[PDB]
Amino acid sequence: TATYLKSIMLPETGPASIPDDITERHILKQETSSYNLEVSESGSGILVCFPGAPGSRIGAHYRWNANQTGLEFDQWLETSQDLKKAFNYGRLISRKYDIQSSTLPAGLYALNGTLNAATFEGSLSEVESLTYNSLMSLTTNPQDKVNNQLVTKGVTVLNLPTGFDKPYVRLEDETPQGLQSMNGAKMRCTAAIAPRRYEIDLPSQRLPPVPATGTLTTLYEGNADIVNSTTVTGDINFGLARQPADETTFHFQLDFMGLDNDVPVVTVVSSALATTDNHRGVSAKMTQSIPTENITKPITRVKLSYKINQQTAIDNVATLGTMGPASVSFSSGNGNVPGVLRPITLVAYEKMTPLSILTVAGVSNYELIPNPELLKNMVTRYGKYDPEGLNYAKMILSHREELDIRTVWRTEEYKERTRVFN
Amino acid sequence: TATYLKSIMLPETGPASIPDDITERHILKQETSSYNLEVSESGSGILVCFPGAPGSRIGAHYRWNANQTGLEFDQWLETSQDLKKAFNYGRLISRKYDIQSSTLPAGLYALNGTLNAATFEGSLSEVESLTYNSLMSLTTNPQDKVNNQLVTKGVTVLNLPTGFDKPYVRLEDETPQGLQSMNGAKMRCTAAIAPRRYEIDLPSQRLPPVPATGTLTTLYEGNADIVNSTTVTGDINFGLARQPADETTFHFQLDFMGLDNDVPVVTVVSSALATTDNHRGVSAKMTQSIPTENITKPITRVKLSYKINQQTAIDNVATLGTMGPASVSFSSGNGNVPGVLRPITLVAYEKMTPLSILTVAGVSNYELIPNPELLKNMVTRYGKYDPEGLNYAKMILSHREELDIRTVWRTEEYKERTRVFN
Amino acid sequence: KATATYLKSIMLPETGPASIPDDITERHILKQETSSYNLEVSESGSGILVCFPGAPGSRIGAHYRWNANQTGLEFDQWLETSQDLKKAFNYGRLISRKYDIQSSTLPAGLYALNGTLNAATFEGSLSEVESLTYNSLMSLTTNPQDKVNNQLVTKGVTVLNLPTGFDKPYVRLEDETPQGLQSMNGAKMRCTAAIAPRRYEIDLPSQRLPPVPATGTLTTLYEGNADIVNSTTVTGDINFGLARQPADETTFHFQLDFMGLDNDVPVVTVVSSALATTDNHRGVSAKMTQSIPTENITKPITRVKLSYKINQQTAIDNVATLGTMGPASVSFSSGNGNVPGVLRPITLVAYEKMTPLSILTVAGVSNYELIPNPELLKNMVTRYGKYDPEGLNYAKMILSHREELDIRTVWRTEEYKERTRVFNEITDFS
Amino acid sequence: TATYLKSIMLPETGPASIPDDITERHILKQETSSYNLEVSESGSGILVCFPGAPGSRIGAHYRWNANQTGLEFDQWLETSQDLKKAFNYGRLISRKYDIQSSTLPAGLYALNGTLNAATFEGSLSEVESLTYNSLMSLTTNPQDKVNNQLVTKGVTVLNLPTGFDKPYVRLEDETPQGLQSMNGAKMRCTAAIAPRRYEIDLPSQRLPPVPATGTLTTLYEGNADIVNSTTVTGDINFGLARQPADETTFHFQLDFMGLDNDVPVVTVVSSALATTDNHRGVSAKMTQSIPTENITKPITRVKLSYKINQQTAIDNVATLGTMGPASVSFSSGNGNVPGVLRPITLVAYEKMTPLSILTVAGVSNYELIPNPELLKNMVTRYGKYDPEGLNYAKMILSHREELDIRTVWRTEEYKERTRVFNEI
Repeated sequence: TATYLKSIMLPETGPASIPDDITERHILKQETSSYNLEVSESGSGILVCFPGAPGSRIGAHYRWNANQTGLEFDQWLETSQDLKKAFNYGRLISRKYDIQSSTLPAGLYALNGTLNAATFEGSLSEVESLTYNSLMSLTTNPQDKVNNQLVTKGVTVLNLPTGFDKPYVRLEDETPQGLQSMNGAKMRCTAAIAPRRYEIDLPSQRLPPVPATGTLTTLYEGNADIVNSTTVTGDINFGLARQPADETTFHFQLDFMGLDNDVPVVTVVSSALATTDNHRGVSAKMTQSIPTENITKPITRVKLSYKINQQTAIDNVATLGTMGPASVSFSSGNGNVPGVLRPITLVAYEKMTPLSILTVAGVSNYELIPNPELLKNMVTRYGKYDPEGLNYAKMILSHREELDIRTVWRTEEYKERTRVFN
Repeated sequence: TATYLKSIMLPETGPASIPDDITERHILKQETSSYNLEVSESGSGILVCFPGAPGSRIGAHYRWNANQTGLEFDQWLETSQDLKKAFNYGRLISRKYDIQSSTLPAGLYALNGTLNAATFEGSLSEVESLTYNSLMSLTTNPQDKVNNQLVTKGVTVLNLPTGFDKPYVRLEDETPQGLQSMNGAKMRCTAAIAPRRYEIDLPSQRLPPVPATGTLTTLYEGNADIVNSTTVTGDINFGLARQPADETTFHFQLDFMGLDNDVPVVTVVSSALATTDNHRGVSAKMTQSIPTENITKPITRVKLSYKINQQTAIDNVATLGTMGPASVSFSSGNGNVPGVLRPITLVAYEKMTPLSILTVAGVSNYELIPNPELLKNMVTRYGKYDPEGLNYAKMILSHREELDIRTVWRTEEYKERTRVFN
Repeated sequence: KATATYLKSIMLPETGPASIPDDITERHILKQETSSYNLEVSESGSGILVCFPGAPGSRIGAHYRWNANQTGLEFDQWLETSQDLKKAFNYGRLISRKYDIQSSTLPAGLYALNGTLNAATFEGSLSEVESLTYNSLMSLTTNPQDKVNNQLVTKGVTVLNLPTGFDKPYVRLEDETPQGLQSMNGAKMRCTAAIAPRRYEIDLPSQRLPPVPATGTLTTLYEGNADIVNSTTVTGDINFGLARQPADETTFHFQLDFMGLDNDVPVVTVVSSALATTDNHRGVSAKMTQSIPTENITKPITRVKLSYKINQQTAIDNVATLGTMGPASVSFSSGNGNVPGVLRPITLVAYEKMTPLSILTVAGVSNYELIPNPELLKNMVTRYGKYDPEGLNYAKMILSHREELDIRTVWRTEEYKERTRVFNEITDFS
Repeated sequence: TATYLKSIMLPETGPASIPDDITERHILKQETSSYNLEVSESGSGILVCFPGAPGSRIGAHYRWNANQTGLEFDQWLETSQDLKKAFNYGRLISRKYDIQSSTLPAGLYALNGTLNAATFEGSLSEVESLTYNSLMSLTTNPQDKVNNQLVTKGVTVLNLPTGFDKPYVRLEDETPQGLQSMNGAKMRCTAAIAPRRYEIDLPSQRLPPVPATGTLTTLYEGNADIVNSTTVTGDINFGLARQPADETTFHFQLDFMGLDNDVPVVTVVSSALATTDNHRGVSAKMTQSIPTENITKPITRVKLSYKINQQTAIDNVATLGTMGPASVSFSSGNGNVPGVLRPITLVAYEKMTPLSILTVAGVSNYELIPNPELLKNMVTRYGKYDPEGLNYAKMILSHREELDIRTVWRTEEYKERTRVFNEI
């Protein structure tokens, strides 16, 4: 008994079936991650942990440039194997990170570098400043924060479950295909189980005047965050004042960006054509679908903008909404599943010794469902019937202030404070 | 212990956390709502209650016209605070309404009025007639109806949970927008979790003829309820019979109306064009996205139309369904979340004294999740760990008939039968 | 008690004044000034009473009434004292205040009248209220001692004033100064209130000005919420550089009109002009050096709208980016608005659905310690306080224990009337 | 009782409400800072502290260039949370910094660095020489200095109050704005309570001749310090000696700088067309308003310059004061509030190995008044009513010298010498 709470508290002692009502025929599997990140020239950076995200991507790694004016995206933090090549559905029992430098000092003093870590029950886009200083100002729970820990003593980022009846989620696997496919066109059973919808929702005023032809004047830019395949559904209707002398195109842009620099991860264009016939209602439909492989890095910003090609019609005010709401939306995968996009843990290091080694070390315990190619050889069973295992975890989570269990640790307060679940 | 049932029966005794499986870090907040409703000169009107809606709108009010020929929308019933300005996610614990008049104007001797209240497991597009005598047939459950109740004694509308593992729902809040937006564009993380889709499915026969140019003849009209943002998908495709002599437009309409009058709440237009080339493959696509702020009143009817702009094209039958099924879909928000749009509680008052006042006092109990601005200055924790208490609140929901645990009460029998729950 | 004389003036402001026993010790004059209003309820049967509890002065509140169809409000009148203080005095603090709002129609039969009354104390400035609505003002505070909802309009509500701070300064009262016989006809200098101002800055960004639709059509630049209640000075400038030198002389009006919270006709507007010419087309500064007397502030100001317009039909494509000759902003500082009590905190009393043509009575009372003007300074003796050492210290523990003692800024007038007798009103016989 | 002096003495033990006369409903909130400053190649620098500033900017950091001829602004130091976004008014209760190195870079096996510190009472622009060993000659109070302290042991800076009835200060936050705002404009409720005003007072003699057209001659250069929103008022009025053959503009600058390097932090402009009619009464109005996001780094200098745009106008002497005193004033925020702009505490470091880390750890305590959105959900209340409260705190400040209560400590002395104050 109580072999599921022990797997939450100690995620490296192996997986265990979530003893809840969503009982399927699954596979218990533990997957690890091992990185040796080379500290950049400014010795500073931030690594975003998604501790409850069921999948292969468990984190991202950004690093400050020399002047610490901006960040650069180093790489994702995946697991050992890409789970979608042998599994179609998956959950997450447990996860644990060990962010800790591996540079043993010879002398009696430590090398220079510290760690701030905060569990922010929001999303990456909702953070206003990503900086080692302004991380304590993301929560107020004393169990979600750790400040000024030596980088050679390390922080353990536990994952405390956010809900207990989470659904098995598609892993973006690939379907069989024929031999007459194009060359590299594939098809995926992507994630769509509880989407996260956004909507730019422009008002019914005139379009801003563009300074020149083909200059891409901005219409809106906000903070929406995206991790996997999205569908863009909307339209941008507008009526011109006077019928155009020539015919104008009205290019619309909608590019997506990251939190580090203004080079668009994905851009998605729609076009119109203002003609003498339809000069009173023109519509540019956004019906584009964005696969999950074009998202090379996390997305935290969108920007909608437009440009016109005709030299004239630069004074053709073109009021919006002449055929309806004039709104553009997009929906994304499993954004609104507890664990994806929310919550997140931020671990930031400052002034680590230039060209030294930070070693992240992750452990995940999944509940997976093999793909048909693997059912031939893998036996799939049910949960092991723990009747009390979830009440015990609910009791542990409800008293996390007296017992001082926490999402983020000091790795030595952790290594010492959890040997009672053995 | 047994403190979650107390918050169901006595929504005024404050909120208690749901002991179900979804365990988050939340905020227990109570909201009140108090309205003094002017009664029209007819005296009749009708209230709509959404006793399970987790949002910030808890009902609507319609007032019959001078001779009960039609209704008119009065206003939305909502809570005191606008939850979507300080919170992101939320789910409802319990709610309670209290109706009465019990007061009359300066010099008057006659106080007359009666109440019919019945809980309906439909969605208010399902109701056929909202008249005072009608809505006693909306259910055949004994403990869901109250008829011929004196307006001075009033009805208390309770809320019984239709399910327990409800998900937290995005409250349609604005996202942090950068500069360079145009003037008033704004993006909201709308609701997507468990939507409600309506397929139109026009049959692939001849398009009915227009009597004249630009007169908007009907293609379909029906009942479908929408309260939050929605996205419209599909396309009407059709091939002309011979060939267009000159270019025609085929302007499609798709208006949305409420139950009171026939002025559309919001209209989404899509305009095709039949040229000589595509004269057998004309297609009018629907991609519009309706923000949840264009829904001013409860939408209950949908009507699709079309019209042409050329005289020569009254003939040229223009058969549907050449390129595909020629259908039109639209999905909305949390339509299929149990609590939104289901169930409804109708409360009909009948011939109150003209120019008298009806009193609606509601108290909701939510479990909210703050927004990043509020996370820094507010502690968010887990539930109180009632191990039982869900079973204790589910035994009552099953023995409700031998316990007479009602959804609609007479205020005087409620105010004394529920004192057993401390 | 020998002590508890100052506290007795806060809890029972009807029983006359009592000098504030703080460190601001001047030779002053104790005065009690009363307010009385019988308000004619309008056909909407609804309205709002914006109280100003800690406001030292004559104006102690405002009365707004909803229009017929309950869409927007209308400004009835200022709620002030019976006699004008600034005629006889020069300086003043406020010791305590109390408002009593009540329906004086009082039905004859067995059923009460249809009128209900909401009241909440908001630690804001009447521009920080997103919406004034009978339902909307029950979530303005979580403090249970600042909220009363669903009070029957005949039983009434009491709005007690609790001091926020104790070393408040003596503020000038906008008395007008002596003048020679050569003034034109209506000029008058006033010693206006300027001690601890509240400042706003509109802060335009340094980029292209929005395009104007036509000539003289007043394009909007900014509109937000900034409450002003007395005299103010506008200080700023707007500068811009034209794309290319103009074909003619463009004027570029700027409007900056202040607006109340009820209708969009400006309470006061003030215009500046910058004539862009051939030579100085690269920098065109519109100086904003304005001073609005409190005599122009007719009703409470809650919103602002900065707008502009050009007069040449040409030059309508001269994009005119801002910020050339510096930050390109405009500012206006108003009176003594950061003095605690002025503009914050305020109390809102909403009456909803009363009988039209019924009567709503309002009976204020305000104890001041004032300083006479020279005219009656030759007849009144001004002296120091009463020397109660523990007077302030006794009131400090009352405010700190106001939860367990249940000391409220908003009452039901039957729990106020019955719960304020421990503060002596009982005449212990000799 | 005695629970407020404990907060002044040991700020790390949490905030406590001030027992003074300013009694308003408020929120007690403790905010931390954490900084790892990078020592440059000169191994030197200076770390300014604003121990009593109720805002969010609690200090700047400077470095000395290679040959120590001048400084360079590195960065502001500031609380983790941006207070203005969730609060309108605030008062500071306590604030303690903490400075050390205690660690070493890659290829180093010996650490070295010494550390001067002194509690000034001017305003960061009244100091004349700001070198490592000159800031010892800025005070004579033994309780306000520490000399040649090893950087590995550390200097603690403590905030002893200067006054007790400080008002709640506006935190410069946003106001609600409706639609129709142009693109990115924004109105803020800035600080104005107790301003600080300078005036440049030019004499009514002739303007100094300009060398060439458009060459920016200098009229005044001096030391004034600004940290927030500033209004400029005044005018320069002059009369040309004779008829101007061609109209001149007379560009007047008045730009502001920091102490690091003479690049303008904020520059302003005013022009005065001298035409043939008003050549007896030309005047250049100055009516600008400088918001607080333009003050990117501390300002400690102003320069008022001018220039002409015509060739013939280099003669025609243009004497000042023809229509009045001809001065240019500017009043800034709430400079004269005790705690803002004074007292300053400077901590200088030198002889440190380049690329080593200088750790700063601040912890502040505030009384804050939540903004309307946060006000709807959090409850505000009054002080905790300690009647004596201040007399105990006021007693220690008077017995400062015999009890040795310092603003600038050395850490090992601070850690143990102040354990006395652990009692509730």
